[PDB]
Amino acid sequence: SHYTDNRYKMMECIKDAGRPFYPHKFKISMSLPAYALKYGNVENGYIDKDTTLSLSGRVTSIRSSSSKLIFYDIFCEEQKVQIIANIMEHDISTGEFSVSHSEIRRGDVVGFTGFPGKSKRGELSLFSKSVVLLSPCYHMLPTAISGLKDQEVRYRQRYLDLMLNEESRKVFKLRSRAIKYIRNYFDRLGFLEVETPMLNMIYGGAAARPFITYHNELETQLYMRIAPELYLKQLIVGGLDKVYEIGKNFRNEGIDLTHNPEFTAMEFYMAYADYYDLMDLTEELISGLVLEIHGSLKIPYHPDGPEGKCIEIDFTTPWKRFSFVEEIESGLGEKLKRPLDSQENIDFMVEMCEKHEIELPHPRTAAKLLDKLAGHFVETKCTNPSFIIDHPQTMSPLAKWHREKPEMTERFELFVLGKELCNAYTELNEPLQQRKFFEQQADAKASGDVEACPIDETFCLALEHGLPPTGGWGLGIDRLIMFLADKNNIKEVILFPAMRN
Amino acid sequence: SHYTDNRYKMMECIKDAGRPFYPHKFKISMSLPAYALKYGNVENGYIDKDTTLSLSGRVTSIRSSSSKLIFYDIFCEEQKVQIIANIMEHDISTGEFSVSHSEIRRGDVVGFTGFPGKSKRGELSLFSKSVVLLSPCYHMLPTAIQEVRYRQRYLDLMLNEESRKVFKLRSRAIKYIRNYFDRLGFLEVETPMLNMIYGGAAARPFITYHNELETQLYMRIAPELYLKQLIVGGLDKVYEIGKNFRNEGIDLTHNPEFTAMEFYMAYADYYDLMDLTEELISGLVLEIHGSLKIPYHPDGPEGKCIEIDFTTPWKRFSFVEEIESGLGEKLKRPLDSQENIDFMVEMCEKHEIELPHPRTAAKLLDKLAGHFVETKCTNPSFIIDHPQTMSPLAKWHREKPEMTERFELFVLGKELCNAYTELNEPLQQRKFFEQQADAKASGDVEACPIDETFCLALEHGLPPTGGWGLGIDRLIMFLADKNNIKEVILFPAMRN
Ligand SMILES: O=C(NCC1(O)CCC(F)(F)CC1)c1cc(=O)c2cc(F)ccc2o1
Ligand SMILES: O=C(NCC1(O)CCC(F)(F)CC1)c1cc(=O)c2cc(F)ccc2o1
Ligand SMILES: N[C@@H](CCCC[NH3+])C(=O)O
Ligand SMILES: N[C@@H](CCCC[NH3+])C(=O)O
Repeated sequence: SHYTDNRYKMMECIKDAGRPFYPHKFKISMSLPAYALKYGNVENGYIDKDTTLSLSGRVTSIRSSSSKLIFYDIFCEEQKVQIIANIMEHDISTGEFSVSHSEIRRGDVVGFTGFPGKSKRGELSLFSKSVVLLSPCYHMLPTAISGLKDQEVRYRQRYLDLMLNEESRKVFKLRSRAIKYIRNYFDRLGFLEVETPMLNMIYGGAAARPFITYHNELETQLYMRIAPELYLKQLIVGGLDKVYEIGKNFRNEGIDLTHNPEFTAMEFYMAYADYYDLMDLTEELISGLVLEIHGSLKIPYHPDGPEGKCIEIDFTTPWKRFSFVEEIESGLGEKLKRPLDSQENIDFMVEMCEKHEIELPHPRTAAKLLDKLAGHFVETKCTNPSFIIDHPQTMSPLAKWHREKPEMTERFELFVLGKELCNAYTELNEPLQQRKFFEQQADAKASGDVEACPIDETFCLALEHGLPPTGGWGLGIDRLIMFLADKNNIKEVILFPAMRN
Repeated sequence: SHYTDNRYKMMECIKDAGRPFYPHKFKISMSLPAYALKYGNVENGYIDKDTTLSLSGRVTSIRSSSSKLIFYDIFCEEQKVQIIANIMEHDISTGEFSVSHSEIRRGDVVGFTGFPGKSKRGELSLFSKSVVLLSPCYHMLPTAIQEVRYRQRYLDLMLNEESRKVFKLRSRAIKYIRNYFDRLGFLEVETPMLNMIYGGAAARPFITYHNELETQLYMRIAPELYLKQLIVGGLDKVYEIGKNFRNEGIDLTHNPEFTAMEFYMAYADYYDLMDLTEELISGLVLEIHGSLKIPYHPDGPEGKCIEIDFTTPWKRFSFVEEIESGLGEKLKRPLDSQENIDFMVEMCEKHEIELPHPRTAAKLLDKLAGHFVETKCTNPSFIIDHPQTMSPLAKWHREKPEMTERFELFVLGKELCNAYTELNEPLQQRKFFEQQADAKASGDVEACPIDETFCLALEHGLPPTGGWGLGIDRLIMFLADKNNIKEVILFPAMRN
């Protein structure tokens, strides 16, 4: 790339020649979309010589047809406009025609002034009098993502993706639309949006390993939040009744097609709801959003590339329920031992994992073993949206005991195409039990479970002030957008995803 | 505490007796606000014995008037409702009347079922048949209620309507702000809070580590360098509202995480951004207050009240000229010369201004502005045209040598906004980044390392662009009339 070097030299040339060098302000008359709305339907060959307008965008094409005529395409805000620059119309106060145009390259951000209309062949055009180089491009660009060095370039240099690929631009617009729809749903129910800390003295609220940091003046270690749950529940103690939060969680684990170290989640807590109420809301909210985007409840998905097969995901309600333990037992052809957290059941579940070639967790806690078994036997049955329900207490330290089922909790997870989208429960509000499950979590952490959380006394003290019967819920926004926008890699739906070295 | 131990014992006794112990679901008939709207203007003494309703809230008052009659107030969703519990209405299949009510204490979350109406004295009431303890309070509550309010925010919310108001106002303000930019065609985005290289402001970062990637990371101090990459990418009008993390001081206007809004607008300059700032903020003030002139208590609610006037046009102060007016003498040129650095140290010594460390031209300029210029900004006031040497991402001023197209907005001497015509020329940008890396190497912990990924993005052509940041928490402080940032953040950082 002599190209980059030579462009730096061209620019120092222009600068030293007293020619326009990175002008501070270019005043457009209207956006390119506005220009196409206003003039896109004029007759072929129409020109309005009584109207002078200024436009700007990035140059996608330059073709000099003759010594007297240059055609540009400029692109901005999803619209292309042709610029026809005829030597006879050039404003010599800006420089000589050939000098002015010799400064421009494909990729440059440029301004033009001229008369509006359409060429004889029917192309929406600006018949220019002047051209201004606003911000040059110092690299030779490809014309499509196909011409990049790797397809990793799309994620390491997202601005290239965005310049070249309409599909990538549509994803981020759909993401905003979906989030707006969600905020509207809850705002109409009378919820209050809140923000709770992302720096925590004690991390909690999920099965996740945290990022650790330190505040120098406070002389204290802090964790990045894994989830907002413990703070949100304190707002229900506080009487706020209906709260939600949409923001980042930080989880220090692996990166793959469905995991980024920071990701966006929504949580809500609703006083007087139970998990049955929450299943119903989940179904209403998500089917409404699918409808809003797709116009029916049966939507396409390409689980391999858009070069692979298309399947259909059916969101018609109500959705299938699978009971966690029973579905495991059906996959095994035999019962788990009771109690589920006894050493007898631990041993059995290790034996089952070996028998079914399921990779063992570390450490081999009852909860982690159950999770591996569910992963293999239950989550794999979840093609259409399906609730896995009634998780064991031993894996659910903040979920309230099941009103009917010994050793289980009033919990669900939503899975779509084998991927977890939501997690929700009737909230545990009984402090003695809450403390005991926190102690069991602390014991698991001490034994090497990097996903187990420490005891949070601040939270136990809050429960002692009385948490009303409450239902809470979380949704992974990024994974939702993967299904709505038909993407199979979370890197498609996050602007600047985490990338290896 | 005996009260807490005893309450645990009571709850075990209840459990062992087979009486209601943390019921899973209580189905209300309607909310307390709906109940008050439906029945609140009935005739005194009215009762409808044909309608049975279930209501719930937190008990704020218990008055056992007689052996036969107990009065409660419950509170839920900002509405109080009286419950009148008469032994002659009690459903004995829930327990004997004295047993059922003996389980209840001030602070408990409870449900009642009964008949709707109004007492003779004209109190909106439920005439109850039953009571269900849903979630007991194990602590004796104060009747009304700073350290506890921030460490146990649920107590503040439970007892103090003024705290609930602040958080509702916060949400309303941020909705207003979203609406403003959405109507202009902006796209809301999210950029990384975990950064290989921190940048986009002058701040000490938080440091962390990603174990699988085996890499140290920084928490973002600002989203700016990623957001500008989106303008290179063609997204034209982007905003982000989210947390920044700065490993610095904690005081009345600083919390280690805070909410900032940034936006980037292709084709704008800083003049456009001042006009937008005026329009946005004066319009929000008017929406909330009904006037452009609003109260503020700078020393808290025990002190004096002043008036902040948001009427436009807002005052502009030029950075260097206002320092020079304060000094009664000119700074030396160039502003980043050792001569000027040494002169600014003399001026700090003379005017009793605490010296920065290290004694860089930028830090000394900042100290002088803080003393002479920020202190003149009562009403919203733009400090404009900051020197380049303190503004490494701001584009050179089109007229004024050594300066940039930058502003800060100050209100009551506190920074609310920072904005500029963006530097889009990569040779100068690299030079200024080198100067920052040199500053860091000499001891400036607020200087950022060079980010080659950003320099490469600038080489692809950043359109002329204007960018801007607003401190949301400090805005709420003004709009809500609080002089401590801990009042506008639900769970502010507290000393250990
Ligand atoms: O969306 C995700 N999961 C679904 C939830 O568990 C998310 C939280 C909840 F919203 F509260 C309930 C549903 C998800 C996305 C990630 O990129 C990710 C990265 C990790 F390092 C660890 C877990 C991750 O999980
Ligand atoms: O609102 C604040 N400052 C105003 C701004 O600089 C904020 C960023 C901007 F919005 F982009 C432009 C305006 C503010 C609030 C804090 O709690 C805080 C804490 C610290 F540790 C360090 C700086 C802090 O700054
Ligand atoms: N904190 C949960 C989501 C809410 C669960 C119900 N309280 C998670 O991160 O999975
Ligand atoms: N990143 C700046 C605000 C935006 C300035 C204009 N690009 C700050 O943290 O102060």
